[PDB]
Amino acid sequence: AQNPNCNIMIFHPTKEEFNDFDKYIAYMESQGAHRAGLAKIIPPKEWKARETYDNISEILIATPLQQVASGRAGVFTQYHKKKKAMTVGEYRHLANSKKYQTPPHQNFEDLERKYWKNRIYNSPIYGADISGSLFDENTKQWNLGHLGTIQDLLEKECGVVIEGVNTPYLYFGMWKTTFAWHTEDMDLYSINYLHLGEPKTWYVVPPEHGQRLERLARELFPGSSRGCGAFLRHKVALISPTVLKENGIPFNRITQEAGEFMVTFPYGYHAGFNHGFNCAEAINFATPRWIDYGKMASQCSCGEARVTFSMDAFVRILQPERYDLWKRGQD
Ligand SMILES: O=C(O)CNC(=O)C(=O)O
Ligand SMILES: [Mg+2]
Ligand code: NI
Ligand SMILES: [Zn+2]
Repeated sequence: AQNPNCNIMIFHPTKEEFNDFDKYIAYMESQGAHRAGLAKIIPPKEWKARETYDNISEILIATPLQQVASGRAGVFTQYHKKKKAMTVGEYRHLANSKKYQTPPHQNFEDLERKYWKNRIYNSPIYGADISGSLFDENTKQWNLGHLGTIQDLLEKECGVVIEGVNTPYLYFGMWKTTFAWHTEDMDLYSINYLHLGEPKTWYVVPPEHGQRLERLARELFPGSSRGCGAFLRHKVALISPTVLKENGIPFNRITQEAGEFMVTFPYGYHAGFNHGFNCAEAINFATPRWIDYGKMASQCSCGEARVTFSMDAFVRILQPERYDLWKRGQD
């Protein structure tokens, strides 16, 4: 069995190997990458996402989210307070302001310490889930807006024909902006490219141990657990590495830098935070190996998780028994 300790693997594809996306995902899996839940892909030196970023301040963040925490430093939830629209230029200036900027620090480890110590005492503002792409249309390799769609994968594998589309999203982060512990919708893969700016630290639980994390989460958030049998779908709960280690939950950590891709694998729980102003792009995708995870994915039916249009068909086809209840939670 490859990668039995479920370590995060880092890949350095050549330009030739970067041509065929699906093939390279399958390659990484042949080496056991998926067992970690997360992999890093460093593009060949000859590749570029786009020529420059010199013109990104005009993008609009229609609904910036202030991430307000409740709990204790290592175990907290966050809610998103909607703020008034702002441009990327406005947001970048805010990120760099004394109130929100990254503190002095020695190295990534010191900064991680400061994050876990102090996150809860601040409410950073996140520009998340903005439909769009910053890849140049002429970038042919690993262009997140030119991937094969999840609908087409399900059609190819299963023969059914469904509505729905699959487009990328932009994320504009600042110091302490936080992504809570989650898997993807329908336990899909995700791919994330850090276009520019400061790093993003990731934590991940191996898919084969995801239920260990869920059990701890039920213990740590007992009211939330009573409200919903899949409340990590709400994407609001944080648990620190110290707490995970105290409770024997297997995990790994890695820091993604600008110019790097990360892939999350089906049912790989992940969480993390941004080091300072940055911009990432991400999208869900599927492979044949996903289909079995899609069929088994938990679902939130309490109404909190509310998701895209395109998830309807996935539930309807892969989880017909669950469809009626889940759709009530959508409606
Ligand atoms: O970048 C972020 O804030 C969150 N991204 C993801 O959870 C992902 O790419 O799957
Ligand atoms: Mg612009
Ligand atoms: Ni994710
Ligand atoms: Zn729920």
